[PDB]
Amino acid sequence: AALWDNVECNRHMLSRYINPAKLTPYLRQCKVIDEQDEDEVLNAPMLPSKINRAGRLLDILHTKGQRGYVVFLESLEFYYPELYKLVTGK
Repeated sequence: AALWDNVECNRHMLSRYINPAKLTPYLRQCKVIDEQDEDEVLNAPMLPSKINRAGRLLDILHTKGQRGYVVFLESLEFYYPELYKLVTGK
């Protein structure tokens, strides 16, 4: 609830700048989302606005407990270093 605050207060940058497809293979491999979660994220319409493109992914991760939080953070550390620093305040 408070741990997730780090993601939620940065949800705007995360929702725009994450390309979900880059993250899902690692998230799935770590078992924090499944094939169907990935489907929902990958099959979502490609809109003119990218502002909410990773919105669905975040909302799914929000339901995945501290494991989800920690694995998501490492996925940012791997793939989106500036976003990782944003979330962790470093």
